[PDB]
This record gives sequence, C-alpha cells and structure tokens, in this order.
Amino acid sequence: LGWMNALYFTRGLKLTGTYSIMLQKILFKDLFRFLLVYLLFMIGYASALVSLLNPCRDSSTFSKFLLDLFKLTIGMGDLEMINSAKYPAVFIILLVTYIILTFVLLLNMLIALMGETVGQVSKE
Amino acid sequence: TNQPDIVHYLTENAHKKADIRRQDSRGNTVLHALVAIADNTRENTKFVTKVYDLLVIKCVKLYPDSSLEAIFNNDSMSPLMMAAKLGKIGIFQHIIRLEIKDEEARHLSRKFRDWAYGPVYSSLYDLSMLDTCGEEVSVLEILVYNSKVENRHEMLAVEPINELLRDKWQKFGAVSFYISVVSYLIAMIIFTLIAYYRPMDGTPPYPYRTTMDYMRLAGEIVTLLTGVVFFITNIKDLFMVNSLFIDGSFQLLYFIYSVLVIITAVLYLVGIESYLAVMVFALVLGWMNALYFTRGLKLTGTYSIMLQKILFKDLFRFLLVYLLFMIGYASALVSLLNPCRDSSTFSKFLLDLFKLTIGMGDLEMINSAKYPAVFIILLVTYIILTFVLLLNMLIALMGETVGQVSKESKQIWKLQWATTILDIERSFPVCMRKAFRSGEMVTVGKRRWCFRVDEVNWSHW
Amino acid sequence: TNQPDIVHYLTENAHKKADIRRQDSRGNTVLHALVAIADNTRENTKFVTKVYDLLVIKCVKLYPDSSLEAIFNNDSMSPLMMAAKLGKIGIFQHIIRLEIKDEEARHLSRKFRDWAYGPVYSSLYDLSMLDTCGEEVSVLEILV
Repeated sequence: LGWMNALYFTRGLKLTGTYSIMLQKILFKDLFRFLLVYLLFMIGYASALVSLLNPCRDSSTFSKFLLDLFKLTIGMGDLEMINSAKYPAVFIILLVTYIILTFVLLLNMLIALMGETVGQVSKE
Repeated sequence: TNQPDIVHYLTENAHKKADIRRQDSRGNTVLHALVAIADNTRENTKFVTKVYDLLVIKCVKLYPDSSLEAIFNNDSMSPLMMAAKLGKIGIFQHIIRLEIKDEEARHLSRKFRDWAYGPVYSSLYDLSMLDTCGEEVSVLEILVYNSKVENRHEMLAVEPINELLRDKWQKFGAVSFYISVVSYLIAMIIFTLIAYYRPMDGTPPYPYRTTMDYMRLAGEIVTLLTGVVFFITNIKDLFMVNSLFIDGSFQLLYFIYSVLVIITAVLYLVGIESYLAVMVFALVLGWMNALYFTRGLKLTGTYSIMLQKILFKDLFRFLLVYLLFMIGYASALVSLLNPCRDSSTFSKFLLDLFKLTIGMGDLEMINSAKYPAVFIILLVTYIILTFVLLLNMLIALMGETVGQVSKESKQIWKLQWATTILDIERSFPVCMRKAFRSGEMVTVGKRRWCFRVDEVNWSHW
Repeated sequence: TNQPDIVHYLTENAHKKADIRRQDSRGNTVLHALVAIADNTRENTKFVTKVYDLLVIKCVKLYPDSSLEAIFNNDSMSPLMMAAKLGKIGIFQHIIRLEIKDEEARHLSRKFRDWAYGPVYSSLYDLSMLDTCGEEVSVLEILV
C-alpha cells in the first residue's frame, strides 16, 4: 500500500477549491466512527455470549466466539461452534436485523452528504 | 370600506350614537371584522393599522373605564388571539408593536421605551397574553397547537417571540435533556438485572413464587411495556425525528431495539429456550445507543433532518412489504398442497424462504435441482423487485434535496424548536411553572409582567 | 456619540486641555474605544473613519514626536491589532487604506503612490505589522 500511496504525489499542487473537500472530512469522520461502532459491537457481542456460559466456561472459548462471529459478516461459512442448523429461526432473525442495522448506517453516510451539498456548500 | 369619514359621523351624533362595544351573532366586535378582512398585501396592511389606532383611542376618550381589546368572542378570543387563527401577519405585527402617543390612552400601549443611553435603546414588550401562566389559553399555544396556516413560519419570526422562545429554552432546555439521558439509563440497568440473573435451566417459563425472583418479574413489566408504547405510537404517527435533543437516526435504532424486545417476549412463552440469544443481543445495542447522547444539544438546522423522517417512513414500509410478502408467499405454497398438507409444513416453507434472500443455501424442502428453469427466473425477478425499492429510496431523497429544501429546512426546524419547548412547558405542574417564568415586573404608569428587549441604533437621535 | 464638536472643545481650552494619550483601567486609548463601538453596518462604518482621521492629525499637530497608533494596551495591542480580535471590518479596511493628505502627518500614512505611467498605478502598502519578522505577534497571526 505504501508504495501505492505514492500515486497521490503525482497531482502536484492544488489552489482552486472544489466542493468535495469539506465532504471528505465527514467521510473521514464517520467511517472511523463506523469502524469503532463495528468493532465494539463485535467484541461486545462476543463478550456477551461468554456470560451465557454458566458451567465450566473456558477462557479459550472467547477466541472461538470472536473468530466465528467475524466470518458471518463476510460470509465465509467455515465456523467452529455456532451451528445454524441448531437454532434456525433465531439465527436468521438476528442476521436479518444485522443487515438492517448495517444498511441504515450506510444510508447515514449518504444523507449526511446529500444534506450537505445543497444550501451552504456554495459559500462555505 | 376604508372610510373613516362615516366613522367620524357614527360615533358623534346629536340624534343617536354608535356603540363601538356592540357584538354580532358571532360575538365579534368592530376589531374582529378588521382581522377577518385583513390580507397580507401591501395596501390592506396599511389602512387597517390606521383604523385600529383610530378606534381604540376613540374608545378610551369616550369610555376611560374599559378597553376595546378586553372584550372577547363566543370562543373567548381577543383580536390578538384571532389573528393567530386566520394567520394574518400585518394586523399581528401592529398589535405587538403598539405604542400610542396619545397620553390619555397610554395605559394600554404594548411597546415601551425604558432608557436610551445613546446608541443603546431599551425597548419593553408585555407578556400579558404571550405566556399565560394561570389563564385559559395563550397566543403562543395557538401559534403552534391550533394554527394550520402556512404563514405560521413567518408569524413566529416576529420580534418578541424570537426572543421569548429563547428565554425558556435557556432554562428548560438543558434541564429536560439531562433527565432524558438519566431516564434512559434507568431503563438499561433494570434490563441488566433481568438478563444476568436468569436461572437458565432450558425450560421456560419459570415459577414466580420466590420473592427474590418476584423482583425481576417486575422488570419485565418495565422493560417490555416501554418497547410496546414506542412501537404502537409510531405506527399511529405514521398513519396520522425530534433532532433537537437526539438526532433522527436514533429513532430508527431505538425502534429496532423495540422490535427485538417484543420478539424476545414471545419466545420464552412459546417454549423454545433460544430466547437468550436475542435478549442479550438488544442489551448490546442499548448501551451502544447511548453514544448519541454525547453530541449535546443542536440548535442550527441542517438539511438532513427532513430527510431522516422519510428515511424512517419508507424503511418501515420496506420491512412490512418484505414480511407480508414472505408470509404471503409461504401461505400461498401451502394452498398448493392438496393431499395431506401437514400444518407443520408452513414452518418449513417460511424457514427455507428466509434463507434464500440471505444466501445461506441450507434448505429442507425446496430443491433447486428439481425445477431449475423456474427457480432462477423467480429469483432473478426477486432481485429486480428489491433493487427498484432500493432506488425508490434514493429518488425520494434526490427529488427532495433540490427545490424546496432551501426554505422548508429553515421552516420546520424553527417550527419544531417551538413545538417541543411548549411540550416541555405542558409537562411541568402549575407549582413549578411560576418558578422559572420569564419576564419582570416594571411599574409603568398608574405594573405588569413585561419582558426586557435590548436594541442598538445609530441613526435616530 | 458621533460628536466632534465636543472634541473641538476638549482638545483646545484656555482652562485645561484633554490628553489624547490617556488610557483607562483596561489600558485602552481613545482609538480602541472606536474599535469596540465599531459595527459593520452602513452608518457606523462612516463616521468612525471620520473621527479616526481627525484624532491622529490632531495628535501629530499637538505632538509631532509620537503617534497615537504607537501606544499599546495591557495586552500590547494596537488599534489595528484589536480590530482582528473583535472581527471588525470597516475600521480594519480604513487603517490599511490610510493615505493622509495633511503633509505634517504624512510620515504615518499607510498607502502610498509610487508612480503613475498613465493607465498603470503603482500603489504601496507597508508590512510594518503584517509580517512581524523579529517581533512578538503579527496581524496575520491573530487573523488565523
């Protein structure tokens, strides 16, 4: 990436202001918020499921909960503990609502951009 | 008729005079007809202000005991109270800016001049009807709760009300917001005590005779009912986004919190012990829903505020058009089963139907290898049905952010800022109402609860 | 008070004159109060530029040794330095465009005229406080 990050050096120098400059501050602002609201949710839900384990459980299980939890968001489907065949009617409705949680946070990016490029962007 | 010459003749007469105080069958006096014929044009706002000054001074000179503004209607409405109903601006801005230079009729003037130390003028407006403390109904209440005129955005932009709304916002804004943060934290700590204290045997529900288990039984009364009230009222509000405190993205996320609670309440009453996954799931969102509390308070209106009402409007329509389609197509396929079929098949149709939209591919009845040429063309058209409903979101946003958003986003934001602060005002009792009441007593003439307004002027000397 | 007539009476007087260089408890002179009352309206940007020209020429004619702009505050702020703090434009654009046609008070004028070869004029602005090389703080630094 670092040698390919040098491809932004070839522009030169910019003095004429565009409208996309103020847009990329909010792009950098909320995507970093989007990553932290992701990772604190994945850690928090994995730490939640260890609290369900009342019998002994093992401290090495938390590494197995967080490993299987990351793969569901990508879609690898190569899991170790969570069997979707065990509880089918609950695994779907948590996964459907997980799509709805993520799809609105993507639309919060676009509305924050569309609600910005109309009134005050012509002056600011 | 814009004719004061008959008004000179009717009031003074050697034969018989004309009573100014006389009402009609509608209980309206001479001033209320001037409000009814008032229009917001250039010419009609001119002479009505001339007649309104002419009649009241003549009413005081003939009758010093009473004022013509004091007489109400059959609906108990003053001429200032009536102008908010019909939404008339020119007669409204003249009654508020009422400074009569006739010293016999001084005691009913509305605008005053306290002191002038050169460049600084100290005007003074009365709050006699603007903030009714212990009276029936106010001017400002009918500006918000009753007036359906389009001109209410301009009518709130008059001089004292732009500063009167900033009075009670600086006293009831941060106080009412901080209670809303704490009262959400109370509902969270109750739900934490429910989740971590379950006995978790595998067979729900549970015996409730134990007093230390009767305590957490009360927690299901508090937590579930709060999700029920937020679920039903928003559907009623849909058929019939207060981003001042918390932005409108929270109302959708707290709705998803409200959906997962009532689903959880079903699952341990059916008898399936897998309720524990969803119950702790919403616990993770609820503490992470507190991250919208860190913004503080918003007063400058953006353009994305009106956008998030339609975002909340159609995504809830997008979920209902999803779920009624999935149930309807599953209930359709049971009707194909003419031989015996079993009532437990409908649970298997709906289970395999949900997995195709996600893409799990772990099915039980529907074999795509059986009918390949039909399963594809139903699935291809299912993509086309869903892809256009996604584009109906974006066109409803792109078709909104062009023409009227430059005005309307600085109208409803001013309107909702006035709407919510009066709903906070109705929440307090009559005892605490007199505590933080704005305005002061300034003894003028031969004492009233008026409001102090500062000015800066360099031209008038 | 937009009244130079008392200003004619206070400065010249057979009984006792009025010191223009006198500060206050905030260390502000007569010019700093004009910056504080300055507003960006049409009327208020007019007469403050008339008084600002009137006082400095009267300060040079009574006292040729020092300028009234040289006296700083408790925060070491000139009237040009103060107008950037409160964000006042009309008093700012007049101190920068300062060309005094009184030849006794010429040596503190800000705008100059170098040469005029017909259509081309050669103006000249001083960088005495705009780019402080080895001084405490600049105009442009407080602007940012």
